[PDB]
This record gives sequence, structure tokens and C-alpha cells, in this order.
Amino acid sequence: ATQRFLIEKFSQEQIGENIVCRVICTTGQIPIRDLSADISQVLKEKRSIKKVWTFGRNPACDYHLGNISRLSNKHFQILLGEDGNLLLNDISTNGTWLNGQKVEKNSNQLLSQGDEITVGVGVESDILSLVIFINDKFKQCLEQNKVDRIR
Repeated sequence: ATQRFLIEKFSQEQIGENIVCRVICTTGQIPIRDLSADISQVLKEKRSIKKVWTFGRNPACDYHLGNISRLSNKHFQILLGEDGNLLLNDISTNGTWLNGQKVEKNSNQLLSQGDEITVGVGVESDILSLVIFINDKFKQCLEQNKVDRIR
């Protein structure tokens, strides 16, 4: 009974193809998704940004939620830049929360491991939480920062 484990493990396998961060809903409302950015572009681009994700009720948004009026089309956005460091940018009409602490809108914050962002604050029964998972594999690549190079 190990072969089957491999198949099941494949779906929930440690991804590191070019993964940036993973979004996981704990309140059971939005389905898990995988956020990612290409390393070549990150190591190549010498700017203060590589790729940013937008989350909200917008079908365009990099993250499609259920349908909560309390949340905006693009409730929040996540940016990826620097030497692998990740940043979280809130962009909600009502506000974005971090572990119960409301952060400044359209503001950059230092991402946290397995962090969680809460949204739709105002009504105890109208708040939705989201958990962010950072890919350890990606961090390993950035930590070493190896420019292409062959053997």
C-alpha cells in the first residue's frame, strides 16, 4: 500500500517548478490555488518587482473567491520581488487583515510563513480568512541565487 501513496502524494506533492506562494482558505470558502513566478525573470529583472497576484470577487483576479459583497472585486494583491522576499499588498474597499491585525491598504508588508489574511471585516459573521504558504523550494533557489551557468 505504498504505490497508491505515490499517486496521492503527486497531487499534494512538494511543488517547486517555479512556485512563489500558495493560497489556502481555512474558513472553507475558496479552493486552494498555486501562485508562482519564473526564476529566470526574477534573476534577470533588476527592478523592485517581478510578479504580483490579485485576489477578490473579480474573475480576472489571480484569485477567484466565492461571492461576498463585503469583499471587493480585487480585495487583496500579493507582490513578489527583492532577493526572494515576498510582499503582501492589500487592495480591498473594506480592508485587508493579517492575523486579526488590519494593515494599511495598498501597502507592502513582509510576508510570513504560513501567514493568514482576513477579509470582509465589519460583521463577525461576514469575515473570511485566507492562509498563505511559502514554497521552501523557491526560497532555497533564491538563497543560493545561481545565475544560469552550465555545469
